[PDB]
Amino acid sequence: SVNIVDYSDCFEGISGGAIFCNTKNKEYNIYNKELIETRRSPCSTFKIVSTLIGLEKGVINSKESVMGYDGTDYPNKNWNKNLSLEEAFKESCVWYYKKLINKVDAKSVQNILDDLKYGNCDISEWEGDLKNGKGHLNGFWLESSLQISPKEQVQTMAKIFEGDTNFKKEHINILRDIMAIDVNDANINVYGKTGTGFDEKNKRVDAWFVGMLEREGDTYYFAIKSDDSNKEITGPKVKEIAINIIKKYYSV
Ligand SMILES: *C(=O)[C@@H](NC(=O)/C(=N/OC)c1csc(N)n1)[C@@H]1N=C(C(=O)O)C(=C)CS1
Repeated sequence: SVNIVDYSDCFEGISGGAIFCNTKNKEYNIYNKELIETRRSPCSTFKIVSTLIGLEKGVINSKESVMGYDGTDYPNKNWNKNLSLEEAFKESCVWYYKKLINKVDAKSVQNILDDLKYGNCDISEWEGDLKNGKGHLNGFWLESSLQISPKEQVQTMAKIFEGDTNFKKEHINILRDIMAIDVNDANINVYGKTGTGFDEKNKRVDAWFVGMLEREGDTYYFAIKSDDSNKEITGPKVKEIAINIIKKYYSV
């Protein structure tokens, strides 16, 4: 049952949409359908999938795993160290995940995205959007060739976390561990990942919060996405919108 809902009150005037889906039943809750079906760059929400890829290929092994920091200077102080998978994920550290993915052959990534039905599965622009001048701080998942809709994000999440892929449960559980977020509410478990990008073509943000909600035996897989024209609208902002929706509409 697809129910069209209105979560405009939690968006505080920001343009976007949301999709929550419970697979135990078939409750699909959709705010702004056109947007929910529209493919965009996943941005850093792809770090959910790239983490599983690195674990599956044995590039990394646990939430402590390191990628061999070489001392390069970065403006974010937390990038300037041999950080663990948990920290790189939570800091959304780009050099860590770029080095990780560049240890995997492209055909393995193609096959994994295909299996996950990950949007357009287009990794043709492997090095990413080089015209932004950022060089090696780029990749196919950052405002580049790969694109996925909020609906497909939710479907991918459900496939992964319901056990419907060949990824090892041990690796799934590492992801659950590092995806958990503190929502000041112990009656629900919230997991997710932000993403932030700007579509220079359309002059709109791609701001994401994608994840899952556990609330008394029921699990909801969700994706919240803004396409606002205001450049101040980021992943973290959209995560706050997501948390407001969860507290207002997915409590009990
Ligand atoms: C993933 O989406 C990352 N975003 C970027 O690569 C950006 N790089 O440019 C500085 C970016 C930041 S603002 C903008 N228009 N582009 C990392 N993920 C976000 C996130 O998690 O939402 C961050 C919090 C840090 S950057």
